[PDB]
Amino acid sequence: MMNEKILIVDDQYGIRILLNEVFNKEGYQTFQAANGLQALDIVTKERPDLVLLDMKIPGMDGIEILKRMKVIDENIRVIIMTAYGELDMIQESKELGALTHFAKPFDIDEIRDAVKKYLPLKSN
Repeated sequence: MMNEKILIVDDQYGIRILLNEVFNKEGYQTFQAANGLQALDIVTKERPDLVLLDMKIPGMDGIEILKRMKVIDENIRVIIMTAYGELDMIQESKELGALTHFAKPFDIDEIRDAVKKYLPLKSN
């Protein structure tokens, strides 16, 4: 057994696995969602130590989801992902108490730093 979990929501395009195989390589329990609520439940279900969700979402942007999510509790930790075009939102996410903000073009290696910086990860 291990000690690490992570959740992925939207932005799924073969990247979720990339980081998956990473956390999975350790035996960590990771899950995926296709919305906020679904992530809210899957959040506690897998009670991960980190969650990755992308704002850009079909049918009710995450602007609110991520909002209500954090507004719900200040202990919720989730990462946002979107091109550096809606800095406006990305900004708020900061004052919202978000972990950070990544741009479409992102590297896992980089995410391994924040994760390895926030969580007891072991990335090269």
